[PDB]
Amino acid sequence: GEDGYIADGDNCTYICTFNNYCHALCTDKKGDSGACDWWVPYGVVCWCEDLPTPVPIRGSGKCR
Repeated sequence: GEDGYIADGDNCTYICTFNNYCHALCTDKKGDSGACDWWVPYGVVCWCEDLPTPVPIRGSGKCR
């Protein structure tokens, strides 16, 4: 559905190093695929492709 940096119910991204890890994380959440983005405004975090709406993605503001 939507592409973006997968996050938890508290507007927080997932830290990573290898693409394999994020792909698993993204796919487990029903995404098409995932990769680890090393240079993001939040650090090294997981990016997902075609992630459904039931699953949140980083939005504007703080992570609490």
